[PDB]
Amino acid sequence: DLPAFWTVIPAAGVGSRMRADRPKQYLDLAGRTVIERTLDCFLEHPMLRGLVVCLAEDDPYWPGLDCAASRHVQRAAGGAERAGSVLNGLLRLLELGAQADDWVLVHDAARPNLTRGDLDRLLEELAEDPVGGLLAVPARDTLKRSDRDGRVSETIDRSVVWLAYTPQMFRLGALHRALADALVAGVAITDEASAMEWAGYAPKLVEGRADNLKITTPEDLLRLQRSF
Amino acid sequence: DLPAFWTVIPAAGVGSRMRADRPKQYLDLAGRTVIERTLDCFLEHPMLRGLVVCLAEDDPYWPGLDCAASRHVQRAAGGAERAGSVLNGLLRLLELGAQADDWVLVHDAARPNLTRGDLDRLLEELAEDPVGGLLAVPARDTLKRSDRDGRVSETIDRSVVWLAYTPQMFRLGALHRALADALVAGVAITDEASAMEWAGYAPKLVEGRADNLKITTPEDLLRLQRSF
Ligand SMILES: [K+]
Ligand SMILES: [K+]
Repeated sequence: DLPAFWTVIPAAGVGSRMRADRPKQYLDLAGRTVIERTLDCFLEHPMLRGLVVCLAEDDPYWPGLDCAASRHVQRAAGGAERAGSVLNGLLRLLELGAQADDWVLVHDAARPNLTRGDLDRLLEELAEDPVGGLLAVPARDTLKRSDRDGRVSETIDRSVVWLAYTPQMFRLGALHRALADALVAGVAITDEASAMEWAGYAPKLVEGRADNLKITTPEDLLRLQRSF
Repeated sequence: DLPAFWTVIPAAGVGSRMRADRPKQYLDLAGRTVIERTLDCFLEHPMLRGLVVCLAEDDPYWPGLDCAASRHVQRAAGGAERAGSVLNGLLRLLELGAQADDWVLVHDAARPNLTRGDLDRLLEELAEDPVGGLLAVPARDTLKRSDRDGRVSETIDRSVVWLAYTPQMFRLGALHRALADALVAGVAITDEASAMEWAGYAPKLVEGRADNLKITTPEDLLRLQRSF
């Protein structure tokens, strides 16, 4: 029995202007936008309590998508960076009736190839975890550490090294506290796990598929064009 | 003035049989095989002394390629693993007149998108280096170290972490000694740098392009289909 969960998709920091080199979340992926496909990975999950997309209030692409006119997609205002956008997302979840002990999944807007199997794996492996955790994949490339002069100082043992993916799954109140405090503290937050780790907690790694990739170059798009 | 150099392409470990899921080096990349495109990255370099491809003696795909009937492409027998194939490559270079102090570049058969700019950068930055070195790219993904129970123990500082690419450039005699000794010693050799590092030496990292990617899934092929 998978746990109930909320989803937050931080998708803000889009200009007010359309640009010829579009934001990655609005690139075409086999006939639909990246972000539309990302939302498809969650919207029909039977345990989804609600999904919030964090958007610039003047985002010019969003109002043209059918997910902008969906009762199943709620909206929160973007922040100054990902953490503030996620924080606004959590406040929105509380308006929708979320409780402090509810699971929240935060997922990259530009990871449209999340499979139901990986989603369910994350939910089931963390449902009783003390902290939560994240999808991650084993590092397969050879990893070298550089010394001060740009020479190899060691080859890192990559059998203990994992690439951090999303979703990342944490309880609402705990994540809110960690993100808010880390911002005040001046921490260089990357993902939600980085805030939880700064707060002292050790997230659990859950192995996912390597092809749950993030679109960071319009060229990454090519890798996924046959995935749907 | 770029240094003179030999090239070794380890390309062995191909079965005697053709297979429906071809060896990656014989996949089609925009109308030519991967390995043909890889060879194109070296063959017309004015400082190339000679190029050796290490192949299974019964490789069924190679004899159908025009590079199998080229005076500019020499051949060496594959070994039991990459290091032994490279060692056979070095012996072939010596037959072609290579000297122990000549630079040798070893490059992955399935990295067909090496640019002349990266090749020249490697050659010029290492021409006077005491050891040699390798192309490499900064790690961009968030890297987590796992503890014994699969929880995050730390987020690795990735600003000192590099992904090892090829070519890797070392002097012939030194590389021969390192590879041969590392095999006898039972070292888990990955690339040439791993053998040189086992022998004590610190290769120099030379920054290359991230899209000099290795084709490891027929899906990686999609990323490069518009690169030529
Ligand atoms: K955001
Ligand atoms: K080989």
